[PDB]
Order: sequence, then C-alpha cells, then structure tokens
Amino acid sequence: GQETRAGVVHGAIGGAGVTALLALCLCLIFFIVKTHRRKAAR
Repeated sequence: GQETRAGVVHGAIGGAGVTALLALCLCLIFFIVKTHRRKAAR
C-alpha cells in the first residue's frame, strides 16, 4: 500500500504502529495478566 513496502507486506507499515502497538498491548496484557494472576505462592 505504502511504497518502499517490499517484504513485511503492507497492511503493516501504516500498521506497524498497529503491530508495535499490538506488541505493546500484548506486552501490557501479558504484564497485567502476570501481575494479576497471582501465583499460588499467596
């Protein structure tokens, strides 16, 4: 869609922020889940 595009196919450069955001969101969810889901250690 963009231009330099090439590999890493579009729907991603305008969306790498989306991906990066998704990674960040996945990190946050993983982090929140990790911080929430208390271990049976108490």
